[PDB]
Amino acid sequence: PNFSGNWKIIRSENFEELLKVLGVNVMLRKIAVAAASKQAVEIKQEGDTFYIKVSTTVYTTEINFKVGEEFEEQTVDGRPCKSLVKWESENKMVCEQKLLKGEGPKTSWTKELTNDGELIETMTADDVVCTQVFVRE
Ligand SMILES: *C/C=C(C)/C=C/C=C(C)/C=C/C1=C(C)CCCC1(C)C
Repeated sequence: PNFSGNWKIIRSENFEELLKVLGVNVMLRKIAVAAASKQAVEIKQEGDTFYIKVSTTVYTTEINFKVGEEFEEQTVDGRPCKSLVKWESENKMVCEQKLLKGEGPKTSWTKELTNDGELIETMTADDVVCTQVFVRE
């Protein structure tokens, strides 16, 4: 597949429940939910190497990885982690994260290209899954 593109969010579900698992207090969860509704994802894919820029109104982050090679990033709530991305099918990748220090909930994310041209990203903390849907600009 080709994940490359400038993606804009059209749907964001269960994001508050995810942040609750992660210990975020109520008012910051609501503010974070409003932020998530302005999420944009810019992807440059070259083979199995990915350059991804995730951004809101006031913040932007870069995630660069090669499939199958360990790398460092942060959980959704900012804790540093070790990450490894594997394919699960032609069009979907899965990333498992392990905290660098301390412990916390089990976190992971997935990214998938649908046949309808949608990008579906999920983020998981233990039992709770946030699902986010994007379309190309
Ligand atoms: C392949 C796509 C990935 C790994 C995207 C992950 C998305 C995030 C880490 C999103 C984070 C946030 C917002 C969209 C808004 C509020 C602040 C965050 C960190 C919860």
